[PDB]
Amino acid sequence: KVRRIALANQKGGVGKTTTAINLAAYLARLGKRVLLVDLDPQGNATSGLGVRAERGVYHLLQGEPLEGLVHPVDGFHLLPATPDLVGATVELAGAPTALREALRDEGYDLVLLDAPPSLSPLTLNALAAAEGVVVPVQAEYYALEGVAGLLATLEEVRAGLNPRLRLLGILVTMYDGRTLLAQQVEAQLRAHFGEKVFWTVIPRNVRLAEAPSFGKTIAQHAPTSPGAHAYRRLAEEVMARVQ
Amino acid sequence: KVRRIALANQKGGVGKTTTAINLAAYLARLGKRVLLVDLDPQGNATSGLGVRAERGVYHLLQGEPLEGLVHPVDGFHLLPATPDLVGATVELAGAPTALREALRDEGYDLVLLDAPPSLSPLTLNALAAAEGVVVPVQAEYYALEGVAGLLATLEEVRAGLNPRLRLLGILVTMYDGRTLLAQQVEAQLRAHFGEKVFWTVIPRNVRLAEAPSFGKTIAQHAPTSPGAHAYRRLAEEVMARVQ
Repeated sequence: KVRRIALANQKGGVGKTTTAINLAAYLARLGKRVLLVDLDPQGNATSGLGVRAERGVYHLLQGEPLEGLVHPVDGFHLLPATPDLVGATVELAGAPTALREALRDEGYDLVLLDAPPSLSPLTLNALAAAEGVVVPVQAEYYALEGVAGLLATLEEVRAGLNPRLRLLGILVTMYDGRTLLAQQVEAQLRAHFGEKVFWTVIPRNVRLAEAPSFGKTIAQHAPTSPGAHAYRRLAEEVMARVQ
Repeated sequence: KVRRIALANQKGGVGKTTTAINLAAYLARLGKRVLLVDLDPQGNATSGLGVRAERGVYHLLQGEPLEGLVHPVDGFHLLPATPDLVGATVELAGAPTALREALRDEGYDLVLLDAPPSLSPLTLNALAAAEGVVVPVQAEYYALEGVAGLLATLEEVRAGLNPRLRLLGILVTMYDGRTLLAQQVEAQLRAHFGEKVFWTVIPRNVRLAEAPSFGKTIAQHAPTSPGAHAYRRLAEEVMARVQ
Protein backbone atom coordinates (compact mmCIF):
# COMPACT_ATOMS: atom_id res chain seq x y z
CA LYS A 1 0.00 0.00 0.00
CA VAL A 2 1.58 3.25 -1.20
CA ARG A 3 1.33 5.77 1.63
CA ARG A 4 4.61 7.68 1.29
CA ILE A 5 5.26 9.44 -2.00
CA ALA A 6 8.56 11.07 -2.86
CA LEU A 7 8.60 13.94 -5.36
CA ALA A 8 12.00 13.74 -7.05
CA ASN A 9 13.81 14.48 -10.29
CA GLN A 10 17.42 14.91 -11.36
CA LYS A 11 17.65 18.70 -11.71
CA GLY A 12 14.88 19.87 -9.39
CA GLY A 13 13.12 23.03 -10.46
CA VAL A 14 9.98 25.00 -9.66
CA GLY A 15 7.72 22.37 -11.21
CA LYS A 16 8.76 19.81 -8.61
CA THR A 17 8.06 21.96 -5.58
CA THR A 18 4.91 23.42 -7.14
CA THR A 19 3.79 19.82 -7.61
CA ALA A 20 4.58 18.86 -4.00
CA ILE A 21 2.67 21.87 -2.69
CA ASN A 22 -0.39 21.56 -4.89
CA LEU A 23 -0.66 17.78 -4.91
CA ALA A 24 -0.78 18.06 -1.13
CA ALA A 25 -3.40 20.81 -1.31
CA TYR A 26 -5.73 18.78 -3.48
CA LEU A 27 -5.18 15.41 -1.84
CA ALA A 28 -6.24 17.19 1.37
CA ARG A 29 -9.39 18.47 -0.33
CA LEU A 30 -10.15 14.88 -1.32
CA GLY A 31 -10.54 14.18 2.39
CA LYS A 32 -7.09 12.75 3.06
CA ARG A 33 -4.98 13.47 6.15
CA VAL A 34 -1.79 14.66 4.47
CA LEU A 35 1.71 15.45 5.64
CA LEU A 36 4.09 17.32 3.34
CA VAL A 37 7.74 17.08 4.34
CA ASP A 38 10.21 19.60 2.94
CA LEU A 39 13.50 17.71 2.65
CA ASP A 40 15.32 20.41 0.69
CA PRO A 41 17.88 22.47 2.63
CA GLN A 42 16.71 25.35 0.44
CA GLY A 43 13.22 25.12 1.93
CA ASN A 44 11.42 25.97 -1.32
CA ALA A 45 8.21 24.16 -0.35
CA THR A 46 8.23 25.75 3.12
CA SER A 47 8.72 29.22 1.66
CA GLY A 48 6.14 28.45 -1.00
CA LEU A 49 3.67 27.97 1.82
CA GLY A 50 4.54 31.20 3.63
CA VAL A 51 5.97 29.30 6.59
CA ARG A 52 8.87 30.59 8.66
CA ALA A 53 9.94 28.19 11.42
CA GLU A 54 13.18 27.50 13.26
CA ARG A 55 12.23 23.90 13.97
CA GLY A 56 11.96 21.34 11.19
CA VAL A 57 12.81 17.92 9.80
CA TYR A 58 16.33 18.17 11.22
CA HIS A 59 14.90 18.03 14.73
CA LEU A 60 12.75 15.08 13.68
CA LEU A 61 15.93 13.19 12.83
CA GLN A 62 17.34 14.89 15.91
CA GLY A 63 14.81 13.09 18.11
CA GLU A 64 12.13 15.77 18.67
CA PRO A 65 8.52 14.45 18.19
CA LEU A 66 6.59 15.06 14.95
CA GLU A 67 3.33 16.28 16.47
CA GLY A 68 5.13 19.32 17.85
CA LEU A 69 6.96 20.12 14.61
CA VAL A 70 4.16 20.08 12.02
CA HIS A 71 2.57 23.34 10.85
CA PRO A 72 -1.07 23.36 9.71
CA VAL A 73 -1.51 24.89 6.26
CA ASP A 74 -4.25 24.94 3.62
CA GLY A 75 -5.93 21.85 5.02
CA PHE A 76 -2.81 19.72 5.51
CA HIS A 77 0.30 19.49 7.70
CA LEU A 78 3.81 20.63 6.79
CA LEU A 79 7.04 19.44 8.43
CA PRO A 80 9.17 22.47 7.44
CA ALA A 81 12.81 22.71 6.45
CA THR A 82 15.32 25.24 7.78
CA PRO A 83 18.91 26.20 6.93
CA ASP A 84 19.65 23.76 9.75
CA LEU A 85 18.74 20.73 7.64
CA VAL A 86 22.16 20.95 6.00
CA GLY A 87 23.84 19.57 9.16
CA ALA A 88 22.17 16.12 9.07
CA THR A 89 23.23 15.50 5.40
CA VAL A 90 26.81 15.19 6.52
CA GLU A 91 25.58 12.38 8.91
CA LEU A 92 22.65 11.07 6.83
CA ALA A 93 25.35 10.11 4.35
CA GLY A 94 25.98 6.48 5.21
CA ALA A 95 22.60 6.42 6.96
CA PRO A 96 20.08 6.05 4.08
CA THR A 97 17.24 4.65 6.21
CA ALA A 98 17.41 7.47 8.75
CA LEU A 99 14.33 9.41 7.66
CA ARG A 100 12.37 6.19 7.28
CA GLU A 101 12.91 5.11 10.89
CA ALA A 102 12.22 8.64 12.13
CA LEU A 103 8.98 9.08 10.16
CA ARG A 104 6.37 8.12 12.75
CA ASP A 105 3.55 9.40 10.54
CA GLU A 106 1.17 6.48 11.08
CA GLY A 107 -1.53 9.07 11.74
CA TYR A 108 -1.63 10.22 8.12
CA ASP A 109 -3.24 8.70 5.03
CA LEU A 110 -0.57 10.14 2.73
CA VAL A 111 2.92 11.56 3.22
CA LEU A 112 4.58 13.61 0.47
CA LEU A 113 8.35 14.08 0.56
CA ASP A 114 9.71 17.01 -1.45
CA ALA A 115 13.24 15.78 -2.17
CA PRO A 116 16.17 17.97 -3.20
CA PRO A 117 17.74 17.43 -6.64
CA SER A 118 21.10 15.87 -7.56
CA LEU A 119 20.59 12.81 -5.34
CA SER A 120 22.01 14.07 -2.04
CA PRO A 121 21.81 12.08 1.18
CA LEU A 122 18.45 13.79 1.71
CA THR A 123 17.20 12.71 -1.71
CA LEU A 124 18.41 9.19 -0.99
CA ASN A 125 16.72 9.23 2.42
CA ALA A 126 13.47 10.19 0.70
CA LEU A 127 13.76 7.32 -1.76
CA ALA A 128 14.63 4.85 0.98
CA ALA A 129 11.53 5.81 2.96
CA ALA A 130 8.94 6.14 0.19
CA GLU A 131 6.84 3.48 -1.50
CA GLY A 132 5.90 5.56 -4.53
CA VAL A 133 7.73 8.20 -6.56
CA VAL A 134 6.35 11.02 -8.71
CA VAL A 135 8.97 12.43 -11.08
CA PRO A 136 8.02 16.00 -12.11
CA VAL A 137 9.85 17.04 -15.25
CA GLN A 138 9.66 20.01 -17.59
CA ALA A 139 8.63 19.53 -21.20
CA GLU A 140 12.19 19.87 -22.53
CA TYR A 141 14.21 17.32 -24.49
CA TYR A 142 16.66 16.80 -21.63
CA ALA A 143 13.83 15.18 -19.69
CA LEU A 144 14.29 12.04 -21.77
CA GLU A 145 17.76 11.38 -20.35
CA GLY A 146 17.00 13.00 -17.00
CA VAL A 147 14.11 10.63 -16.40
CA ALA A 148 16.09 7.62 -17.62
CA GLY A 149 18.77 8.43 -15.07
CA LEU A 150 16.33 8.77 -12.21
CA LEU A 151 14.56 5.52 -13.12
CA ALA A 152 17.88 3.67 -13.08
CA THR A 153 18.52 5.16 -9.64
CA LEU A 154 15.09 3.98 -8.45
CA GLU A 155 15.91 0.48 -9.67
CA GLU A 156 19.17 0.44 -7.74
CA VAL A 157 17.59 1.86 -4.60
CA ARG A 158 14.82 -0.73 -4.80
CA ALA A 159 17.40 -3.49 -5.16
CA GLY A 160 19.69 -2.42 -2.33
CA LEU A 161 17.80 -0.25 0.16
CA ASN A 162 14.02 -0.28 -0.27
CA PRO A 163 12.20 -3.28 -1.87
CA ARG A 164 8.84 -1.52 -1.86
CA LEU A 165 10.04 1.45 -3.92
CA ARG A 166 8.10 1.90 -7.15
CA LEU A 167 7.51 4.61 -9.71
CA LEU A 168 4.00 6.04 -9.37
CA GLY A 169 4.42 8.19 -12.46
CA ILE A 170 6.29 10.77 -14.51
CA LEU A 171 4.59 14.18 -14.51
CA VAL A 172 5.02 16.72 -17.29
CA THR A 173 5.01 20.22 -15.79
CA MET A 174 5.54 23.72 -17.17
CA TYR A 175 4.04 22.65 -20.48
CA ASP A 176 4.47 25.78 -22.66
CA GLY A 177 1.18 26.00 -24.51
CA ARG A 178 2.50 28.84 -26.65
CA THR A 179 4.43 26.33 -28.74
CA LEU A 180 4.04 23.06 -30.59
CA LEU A 181 7.48 22.07 -29.27
CA ALA A 182 5.86 21.20 -25.96
CA GLN A 183 3.61 18.79 -27.86
CA GLN A 184 6.60 17.09 -29.48
CA VAL A 185 8.50 16.58 -26.24
CA GLU A 186 5.45 15.14 -24.47
CA ALA A 187 4.81 12.79 -27.37
CA GLN A 188 8.39 11.56 -27.15
CA LEU A 189 8.17 11.10 -23.37
CA ARG A 190 5.05 8.97 -23.85
CA ALA A 191 6.61 7.06 -26.74
CA HIS A 192 9.66 6.24 -24.63
CA PHE A 193 8.11 5.78 -21.16
CA GLY A 194 4.54 4.88 -22.10
CA GLU A 195 1.97 4.37 -19.35
CA LYS A 196 4.47 5.62 -16.78
CA VAL A 197 3.64 9.18 -17.83
CA PHE A 198 0.57 10.69 -16.16
CA TRP A 199 -2.11 11.77 -18.61
CA THR A 200 -2.70 14.95 -16.62
CA VAL A 201 -0.18 17.58 -17.66
CA ILE A 202 0.45 20.80 -15.71
CA PRO A 203 0.44 23.88 -17.97
CA ARG A 204 2.81 26.81 -17.74
CA ASN A 205 0.59 29.54 -16.28
CA VAL A 206 1.21 32.96 -14.72
CA ARG A 207 -0.95 32.39 -11.62
CA LEU A 208 0.77 29.08 -10.92
CA ALA A 209 4.21 30.63 -11.36
CA GLU A 210 3.37 33.39 -8.87
CA ALA A 211 1.64 31.31 -6.16
CA PRO A 212 4.90 30.50 -4.31
CA SER A 213 5.88 34.18 -4.12
CA PHE A 214 2.53 34.81 -2.42
CA GLY A 215 3.17 31.85 -0.14
CA LYS A 216 -0.13 30.26 -1.12
CA THR A 217 -1.22 27.05 -2.82
CA ILE A 218 -2.82 27.50 -6.23
CA ALA A 219 -6.12 26.47 -4.64
CA GLN A 220 -5.82 29.49 -2.31
CA HIS A 221 -4.36 31.88 -4.89
CA ALA A 222 -6.38 31.19 -8.04
CA PRO A 223 -8.74 28.18 -7.63
CA THR A 224 -10.18 28.46 -11.13
CA SER A 225 -6.92 29.03 -13.02
CA PRO A 226 -5.75 26.28 -15.45
CA GLY A 227 -3.08 25.03 -13.05
CA ALA A 228 -5.63 24.64 -10.28
CA HIS A 229 -7.90 22.50 -12.47
CA ALA A 230 -4.91 20.41 -13.57
CA TYR A 231 -3.65 19.78 -10.02
CA ARG A 232 -7.17 18.88 -8.90
CA ARG A 233 -7.28 16.29 -11.68
CA LEU A 234 -3.75 15.09 -10.92
CA ALA A 235 -4.71 14.31 -7.32
CA GLU A 236 -7.44 12.07 -8.76
CA GLU A 237 -5.03 10.40 -11.17
CA VAL A 238 -2.49 9.91 -8.40
CA MET A 239 -5.13 8.33 -6.13
CA ALA A 240 -6.19 6.06 -8.99
CA ARG A 241 -2.61 4.84 -9.35
CA VAL A 242 -2.15 4.43 -5.59
CA GLN A 243 -5.26 2.25 -5.48
CA LYS B 1 -8.91 -4.90 -32.92
CA VAL B 2 -10.81 -1.61 -32.61
CA ARG B 3 -10.76 0.08 -36.01
CA ARG B 4 -14.21 1.69 -36.16
CA ILE B 5 -15.06 4.19 -33.44
CA ALA B 6 -18.51 5.67 -33.00
CA LEU B 7 -18.86 9.08 -31.36
CA ALA B 8 -22.24 9.03 -29.63
CA ASN B 9 -24.16 10.43 -26.68
CA GLN B 10 -27.80 10.79 -25.72
CA LYS B 11 -28.40 14.49 -26.39
CA GLY B 12 -25.72 15.26 -28.97
CA GLY B 13 -24.28 18.74 -28.80
CA VAL B 14 -21.33 20.71 -30.13
CA GLY B 15 -18.84 18.81 -27.97
CA LYS B 16 -19.61 15.57 -29.78
CA THR B 17 -19.07 16.89 -33.28
CA THR B 18 -16.10 19.00 -32.21
CA THR B 19 -14.65 15.78 -30.82
CA ALA B 20 -15.30 13.83 -34.03
CA ILE B 21 -13.66 16.54 -36.12
CA ASN B 22 -10.62 17.12 -33.96
CA LEU B 23 -9.99 13.53 -32.93
CA ALA B 24 -9.85 12.80 -36.65
CA ALA B 25 -7.50 15.73 -37.24
CA TYR B 26 -5.02 14.58 -34.64
CA LEU B 27 -5.23 10.86 -35.32
CA ALA B 28 -4.30 11.82 -38.90
CA ARG B 29 -1.31 13.79 -37.64
CA LEU B 30 -0.23 10.68 -35.74
CA GLY B 31 0.28 9.06 -39.13
CA LYS B 32 -3.01 7.18 -39.35
CA ARG B 33 -5.15 6.85 -42.50
CA VAL B 34 -8.45 8.14 -41.15
CA LEU B 35 -12.00 8.25 -42.45
CA LEU B 36 -14.57 10.44 -40.70
CA VAL B 37 -18.17 9.60 -41.55
CA ASP B 38 -20.88 12.16 -40.84
CA LEU B 39 -23.98 10.12 -40.02
CA ASP B 40 -26.08 13.05 -38.82
CA PRO B 41 -28.79 14.27 -41.21
CA GLN B 42 -27.93 17.73 -39.88
CA GLY B 43 -24.41 17.44 -41.30
CA ASN B 44 -22.74 19.29 -38.42
CA ALA B 45 -19.36 17.60 -38.92
CA THR B 46 -19.49 18.20 -42.68
CA SER B 47 -20.32 21.87 -42.19
CA GLY B 48 -17.71 22.08 -39.45
CA LEU B 49 -15.18 21.10 -42.08
CA GLY B 50 -16.32 23.63 -44.67
CA VAL B 51 -17.52 20.89 -47.00
CA ARG B 52 -20.51 21.30 -49.30
CA ALA B 53 -21.31 18.17 -51.30
CA GLU B 54 -24.45 16.71 -52.86
CA ARG B 55 -23.16 13.15 -52.60
CA GLY B 56 -22.68 11.47 -49.24
CA VAL B 57 -23.23 8.47 -46.98
CA TYR B 58 -26.74 8.00 -48.36
CA HIS B 59 -25.26 7.07 -51.72
CA LEU B 60 -22.85 4.72 -49.96
CA LEU B 61 -25.85 2.84 -48.59
CA GLN B 62 -27.37 3.52 -52.00
CA GLY B 63 -24.65 1.45 -53.67
CA GLU B 64 -22.24 4.11 -54.96
CA PRO B 65 -18.52 3.32 -54.19
CA LEU B 66 -16.70 4.94 -51.26
CA GLU B 67 -13.55 6.02 -53.09
CA GLY B 68 -15.61 8.40 -55.20
CA LEU B 69 -17.55 9.86 -52.27
CA VAL B 70 -14.79 10.77 -49.80
CA HIS B 71 -13.52 14.36 -49.56
CA PRO B 72 -9.92 15.02 -48.51
CA VAL B 73 -9.67 17.45 -45.60
CA ASP B 74 -6.98 18.46 -43.10
CA GLY B 75 -5.01 15.28 -43.66
CA PHE B 76 -7.90 12.82 -43.52
CA HIS B 77 -10.94 11.72 -45.53
CA LEU B 78 -14.56 12.72 -44.91
CA LEU B 79 -17.64 10.84 -46.13
CA PRO B 80 -20.06 13.82 -45.96
CA ALA B 81 -23.72 13.96 -45.02
CA THR B 82 -26.44 15.79 -46.94
CA PRO B 83 -30.12 16.61 -46.33
CA ASP B 84 -30.58 13.44 -48.40
CA LEU B 85 -29.42 11.18 -45.57
CA VAL B 86 -32.87 11.52 -43.99
CA GLY B 87 -34.37 9.19 -46.66
CA ALA B 88 -32.38 6.06 -45.67
CA THR B 89 -33.43 6.34 -41.96
CA VAL B 90 -36.95 5.41 -42.91
CA GLU B 91 -35.43 2.19 -44.48
CA LEU B 92 -32.41 1.77 -42.16
CA ALA B 93 -35.05 1.26 -39.48
CA GLY B 94 -35.32 -2.52 -39.34
CA ALA B 95 -31.93 -2.72 -41.05
CA PRO B 96 -29.42 -2.08 -38.21
CA THR B 97 -26.43 -3.71 -39.93
CA ALA B 98 -26.84 -1.70 -43.12
CA LEU B 99 -23.97 0.74 -42.63
CA ARG B 100 -21.71 -2.07 -41.43
CA GLU B 101 -22.11 -4.11 -44.62
CA ALA B 102 -21.73 -0.99 -46.76
CA LEU B 103 -18.58 0.26 -45.02
CA ARG B 104 -15.86 -1.11 -47.29
CA ASP B 105 -13.19 0.98 -45.54
CA GLU B 106 -10.55 -1.74 -45.31
CA GLY B 107 -8.10 0.82 -46.67
CA TYR B 108 -8.15 2.90 -43.49
CA ASP B 109 -6.44 2.42 -40.13
CA LEU B 110 -9.26 4.16 -38.26
CA VAL B 111 -12.86 5.06 -39.07
CA LEU B 112 -14.75 7.60 -36.94
CA LEU B 113 -18.55 7.67 -37.11
CA ASP B 114 -20.20 10.89 -35.93
CA ALA B 115 -23.60 9.57 -34.86
CA PRO B 116 -26.74 11.67 -34.41
CA PRO B 117 -28.30 11.91 -30.93
CA SER B 118 -31.51 10.35 -29.59
CA LEU B 119 -30.69 6.87 -30.92
CA SER B 120 -32.17 7.07 -34.42
CA PRO B 121 -31.75 4.32 -37.00
CA LEU B 122 -28.55 6.14 -38.00
CA THR B 123 -27.25 6.12 -34.44
CA LEU B 124 -28.11 2.45 -34.18
CA ASN B 125 -26.39 1.73 -37.50
CA ALA B 126 -23.27 3.42 -36.14
CA LEU B 127 -23.33 1.30 -32.99
CA ALA B 128 -23.92 -1.89 -34.98
CA ALA B 129 -20.89 -1.20 -37.18
CA ALA B 130 -18.39 0.10 -34.62
CA GLU B 131 -16.06 -1.81 -32.32
CA GLY B 132 -15.36 1.08 -29.96
CA VAL B 133 -17.46 3.98 -28.68
CA VAL B 134 -16.38 7.39 -27.38
CA VAL B 135 -19.16 9.13 -25.44
CA PRO B 136 -18.56 12.92 -25.40
CA VAL B 137 -20.52 14.58 -22.63
CA GLN B 138 -20.63 18.06 -21.17
CA ALA B 139 -19.61 18.66 -17.58
CA GLU B 140 -23.20 19.01 -16.34
CA TYR B 141 -25.00 16.89 -13.75
CA TYR B 142 -27.36 15.40 -16.33
CA ALA B 143 -24.36 13.60 -17.81
CA LEU B 144 -24.55 11.09 -14.96
CA GLU B 145 -27.93 9.76 -16.10
CA GLY B 146 -27.27 10.49 -19.78
CA VAL B 147 -24.17 8.34 -19.76
CA ALA B 148 -25.88 5.59 -17.76
CA GLY B 149 -28.58 5.43 -20.40
CA LEU B 150 -26.14 5.22 -23.28
CA LEU B 151 -24.10 2.51 -21.56
CA ALA B 152 -27.22 0.42 -21.06
CA THR B 153 -27.96 0.87 -24.77
CA LEU B 154 -24.41 -0.26 -25.64
CA GLU B 155 -24.92 -3.36 -23.53
CA GLU B 156 -28.13 -4.23 -25.33
CA VAL B 157 -26.66 -3.54 -28.76
CA ARG B 158 -23.66 -5.72 -27.92
CA ALA B 159 -25.97 -8.51 -26.80
CA GLY B 160 -28.32 -8.46 -29.78
CA LEU B 161 -26.60 -6.86 -32.78
CA ASN B 162 -22.85 -6.42 -32.40
CA PRO B 163 -20.77 -8.70 -30.09
CA ARG B 164 -17.59 -6.69 -30.61
CA LEU B 165 -19.09 -3.41 -29.41
CA ARG B 166 -17.25 -1.93 -26.43
CA LEU B 167 -16.95 1.40 -24.70
CA LEU B 168 -13.58 3.01 -25.45
CA GLY B 169 -14.25 5.85 -23.04
CA ILE B 170 -16.38 8.70 -21.73
CA LEU B 171 -15.00 12.13 -22.65
CA VAL B 172 -15.71 15.26 -20.64
CA THR B 173 -16.01 18.23 -23.02
CA MET B 174 -16.88 21.90 -22.62
CA TYR B 175 -15.33 21.90 -19.16
CA ASP B 176 -16.08 25.44 -17.88
CA GLY B 177 -12.84 26.45 -16.20
CA ARG B 178 -14.46 29.62 -14.89
CA THR B 179 -16.17 27.59 -12.18
CA LEU B 180 -15.49 24.99 -9.52
CA LEU B 181 -18.81 23.36 -10.49
CA ALA B 182 -17.07 21.79 -13.47
CA GLN B 183 -14.63 20.20 -11.02
CA GLN B 184 -17.47 18.72 -8.97
CA VAL B 185 -19.27 17.19 -11.93
CA GLU B 186 -16.07 15.63 -13.30
CA ALA B 187 -15.25 14.20 -9.88
CA GLN B 188 -18.70 12.62 -9.73
CA LEU B 189 -18.39 11.20 -13.25
CA ARG B 190 -15.09 9.57 -12.25
CA ALA B 191 -16.50 8.37 -8.94
CA HIS B 192 -19.43 6.73 -10.72
CA PHE B 193 -17.80 5.51 -13.96
CA GLY B 194 -14.18 5.24 -12.86
CA GLU B 195 -11.53 4.25 -15.41
CA LYS B 196 -14.10 4.54 -18.19
CA VAL B 197 -13.63 8.31 -18.14
CA PHE B 198 -10.70 9.60 -20.18
CA TRP B 199 -8.15 11.54 -18.14
CA THR B 200 -7.85 14.11 -20.92
CA VAL B 201 -10.62 16.68 -20.59
CA ILE B 202 -11.52 19.19 -23.31
CA PRO B 203 -11.83 22.75 -21.96
CA ARG B 204 -14.46 25.28 -22.93
CA ASN B 205 -12.49 27.72 -25.09
CA VAL B 206 -13.41 30.52 -27.49
CA ARG B 207 -11.17 29.36 -30.35
CA LEU B 208 -12.56 25.83 -30.13
CA ALA B 209 -16.14 27.11 -30.07
CA GLU B 210 -15.52 29.17 -33.22
CA ALA B 211 -13.57 26.62 -35.30
CA PRO B 212 -16.72 25.04 -36.82
CA SER B 213 -18.03 28.43 -37.98
CA PHE B 214 -14.73 28.90 -39.82
CA GLY B 215 -15.07 25.40 -41.22
CA LYS B 216 -11.64 24.44 -39.90
CA THR B 217 -10.28 21.91 -37.42
CA ILE B 218 -8.77 23.40 -34.27
CA ALA B 219 -5.37 22.30 -35.57
CA GLN B 220 -5.92 24.55 -38.61
CA HIS B 221 -7.64 27.39 -36.75
CA ALA B 222 -5.60 27.76 -33.55
CA PRO B 223 -2.96 24.98 -33.18
CA THR B 224 -1.60 26.33 -29.90
CA SER B 225 -4.93 27.07 -28.19
CA PRO B 226 -5.86 24.97 -25.10
CA GLY B 227 -8.37 22.87 -27.04
CA ALA B 228 -5.76 22.01 -29.65
CA HIS B 229 -3.33 20.75 -26.99
CA ALA B 230 -6.12 18.76 -25.34
CA TYR B 231 -7.27 17.09 -28.58
CA ARG B 232 -3.66 16.26 -29.46
CA ARG B 233 -3.34 14.52 -26.09
CA LEU B 234 -6.74 12.83 -26.46
CA ALA B 235 -5.66 11.22 -29.73
CA GLU B 236 -2.76 9.71 -27.79
CA GLU B 237 -5.03 8.52 -24.99
CA VAL B 238 -7.47 7.07 -27.50
CA MET B 239 -4.67 5.20 -29.30
CA ALA B 240 -3.44 3.89 -25.95
CA ARG B 241 -6.89 2.48 -25.23
CA VAL B 242 -7.26 1.04 -28.74
CA GLN B 243 -3.96 -0.79 -28.30
